[PDB]
This record gives sequence, C-alpha cells and structure tokens, in this order.
Amino acid sequence: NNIIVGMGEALWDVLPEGKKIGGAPANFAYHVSQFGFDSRVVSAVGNDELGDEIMEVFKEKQLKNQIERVDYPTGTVQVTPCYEIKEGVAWDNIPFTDELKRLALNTRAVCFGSLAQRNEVSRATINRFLDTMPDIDGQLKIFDINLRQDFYTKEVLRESFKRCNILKINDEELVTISRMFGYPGIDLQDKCWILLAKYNLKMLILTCGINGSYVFTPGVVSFQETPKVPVADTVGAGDSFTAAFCASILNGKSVPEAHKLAVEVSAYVCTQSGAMPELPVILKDRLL
Repeated sequence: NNIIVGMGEALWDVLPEGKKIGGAPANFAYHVSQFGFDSRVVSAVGNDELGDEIMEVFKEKQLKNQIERVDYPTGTVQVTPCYEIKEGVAWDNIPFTDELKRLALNTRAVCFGSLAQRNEVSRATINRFLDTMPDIDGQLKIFDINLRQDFYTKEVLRESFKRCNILKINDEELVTISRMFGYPGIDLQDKCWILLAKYNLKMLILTCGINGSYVFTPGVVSFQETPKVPVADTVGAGDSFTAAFCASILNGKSVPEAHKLAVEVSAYVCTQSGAMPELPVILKDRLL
C-alpha cells in the first residue's frame, strides 16, 4: 500500500507581525506530495476559527488529511526569539478512531516527532498507529525527533527509537540523547553507531547545520556539505529534507542519491519565504 502520513502537531505560529501555519507533519506531507506521493496529514484541531482557518489553508494547498475536530483549542505557538507552545490543545488530543486504524493498515511511510507525544492522549494514538502499521515489506517509520524545549522524557524517546526504523536527529540533540542514555564522552560517529545497531535502523540521518549532514547505514557513512544559499527563511527546510529523503528511498534510490536530493531540496526551501513552496521541476525530475 500506498499512502504516506505526516502525524503530529498542526498549529498557528502567532508572531507580533501576524500569524503563520506551523507543524512538521503538514510540511512533510506537503513535500512528499511534491514528489508524486499520495500523502495525508494526521492531526487534530478545534471547532474554532483558527481550526477552520487551518483546514482552509490545507484545502488551498490541496493538502489531503485526516484531521479530526476535538474539544480543545486549535494549537498555537505564541512568539515573542522565544516560543510559548500552548498546552492542552487539539493536537495533544488526536483520537485513535476506527478510520485512523484503517489508515495505519494502509500506510507505506510515516513521519512522527517527539513533541506530539507530550500528552497521554496523542502519545497513545501515535503509538497505536505505529504498532498497527505493517513494516515487514520495506515500509518506513521515520522518527524526526525534533526536541522542543523540555517536552520529552527518556521513556518517550526510548519507545520511539524501538518503533521507528529511520531516525533523524541533529548534532546537539545527539549530545542530549547520549547524556540521557549514558555514553556522552564518546565520538559523534560512535553515538550514531550505537543507535543504528541497538534499534536495527535502516538509516540514521544526523544533521549538523553549517557543518553538513551525515547518513549512517551499517558499515557506511554518507556525508554532504550544507550549501550556502541566500536565506529568505529556513521554516520547513528540515521537513522538506525528510520528505525528499523519504521520497527517494521509496523510489528505489541509493542512500547517497537520497541524501543529495534531500540537501538540494532543503537549500531551495531556505530560499523561499514560506514552508510549502512549490518545488522546482528539475528537482522533481531526480525521481524519474
């Protein structure tokens, strides 16, 4: 089966200058659909104006979804270089429905993060989705760990490492994990090797910002420099990386080919103001 799912938060980044849609899930779903995949955003919003607004934007972007309405406000991040991630919100309460069960059974690749597991309701839904979803036929379960503030526990991380088969992590988050799990003093690569082997990962993607990015597979490292481009805004670039990497791997590309496309896609997205720019056709051609 066939469907690619981005699952987690969907919210408004409410800046003094106005508000903007945010959420790694929708961004991943969007970018994977640029590469011809049938994608769904799985989240929840409130029966409120902000929720209606989100749903209209996704309609406008032609972004297909299985978003439920729940009895909690649509999520927001109040922005002040500082972020208040409002709690007790709709995306903390994504329900595990009969329909979501069926979606999980039919899902080819999913990407999920840590933030949307902070609350017991969404955490339970996410884990049940993953445990329902098959993986014996090359399906991808991508944990784009994305640590936010202090919204993570050791148990949430450990269970997610167990459920995923691809981890995407940055070099500072890798330091944090290594501290939590008792190997802080070793080499960067050795930290990655532990995670790759311990959790039987197909791949581990390590991003190091201006210092490039790595993809680890057993016995093999792929490394790419980060291009310097004229940044408009980096919003959505990391999600577009994950989406392009996913698309490439599912298309049958090698890891080095996937890694290269992911870097180029991220670089392009950084040149654009919004999180969901239409991708260049010459980058889409890479999956021919």
